[PDB]
Amino acid sequence: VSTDTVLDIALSLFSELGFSDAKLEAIAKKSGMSKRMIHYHFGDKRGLYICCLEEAVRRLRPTAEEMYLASAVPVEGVRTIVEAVFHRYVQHPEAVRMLQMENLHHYGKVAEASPLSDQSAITLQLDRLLMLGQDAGAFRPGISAQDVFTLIASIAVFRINSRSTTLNLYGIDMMNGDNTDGMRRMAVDTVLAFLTSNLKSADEDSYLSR
Amino acid sequence: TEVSTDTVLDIALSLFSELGFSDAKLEAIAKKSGMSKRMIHYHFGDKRGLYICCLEEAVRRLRPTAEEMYLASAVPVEGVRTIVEAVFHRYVQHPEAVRMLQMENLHHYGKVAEASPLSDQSAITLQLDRLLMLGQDAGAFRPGISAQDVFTLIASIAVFRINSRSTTLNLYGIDMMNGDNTDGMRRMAVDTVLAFLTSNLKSADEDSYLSRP
Repeated sequence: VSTDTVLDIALSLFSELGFSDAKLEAIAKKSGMSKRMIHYHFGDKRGLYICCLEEAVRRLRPTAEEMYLASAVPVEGVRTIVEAVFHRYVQHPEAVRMLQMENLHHYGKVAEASPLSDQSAITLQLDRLLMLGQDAGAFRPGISAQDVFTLIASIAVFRINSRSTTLNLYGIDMMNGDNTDGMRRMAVDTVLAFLTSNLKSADEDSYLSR
Repeated sequence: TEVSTDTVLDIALSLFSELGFSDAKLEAIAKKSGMSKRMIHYHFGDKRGLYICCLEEAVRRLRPTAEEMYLASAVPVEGVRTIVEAVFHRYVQHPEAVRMLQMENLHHYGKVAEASPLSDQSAITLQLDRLLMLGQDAGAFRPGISAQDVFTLIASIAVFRINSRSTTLNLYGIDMMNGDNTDGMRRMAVDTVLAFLTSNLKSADEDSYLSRP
């Protein structure tokens, strides 16, 4: 068994049962790696749990290869970024539930802790793209790469997270084929309309600040 | 001096949204509420009965009233702005109701997806469908967007601020729940919805983004 194999089995259990119910013996039985050797690479159970959160962030982060586009047109460039990001959320729902587990029960108290990953990658490629479109007169000022990413993540995560309550209240399964395509369309059309809007906005240079 | 059904429902909703169904104990709810564990079983039946009553309460706390839904200025754009800000405000005022519903969406304690609806949300949908219909005929809004599409877009932003606050603060150093960012998330919800409805960009021949068979 490899380090990536144990990390995959552990991520699935933590995203389904939580930190309390997911047992190391159950992970050792499925992974094939002894509980003693799991402690050697990942450390204690909380050490393995934080590795799963770092993996969850990594699984949801698109590569520069997945976001490359020859077409200089900033509109089609942003479309590629949105669809690339959204696709990873569709392919990794276990990574989404993994991060949502931490956001509900703060098992790792991650908010006041060391960053899980260096996300200066997808932000830099998007900031440059928004900068080119703004000077070309294609996009309006006041929107940062972090604002665009938050808008994409909000839609991509809501599909997986609020699936059960939406299906109960409105009879809509956001995770079926048709609705997974519709949520992608909503993410693309919402972002592009937001960037190319002629409506009057606040004198603020960003929606989210740090 | 006597505890009420609404009082026990409030204490129970807070524990379930923080600790979950497993850790939140009836003895802890009885100690805070003042109502005996025996009398809590009399009104709510069992612990799962009390849990489902908390989910039903969580939905009505995030449902804006008809008074908040009434648009004063008869403008399609300003009318939608009032709906977006009214919905977003209830999410800001009731983060415990948001975590309550997210508890069910993660661990399906009440298997709510294949169960009786928690609340009749058809009244809020019928009013927004009328406002989008008036704006579409007035040439203000584009076709292909339903009230359910608009509500999903508002909820996505309003919920993300709460349910993804800790990871965002760790990865990007941004507290979406602080004053400045709570205003920015509201601005994003308003500007995003209005831009989406008034977009001149080419869209699919589909009459809705989300569908229901």
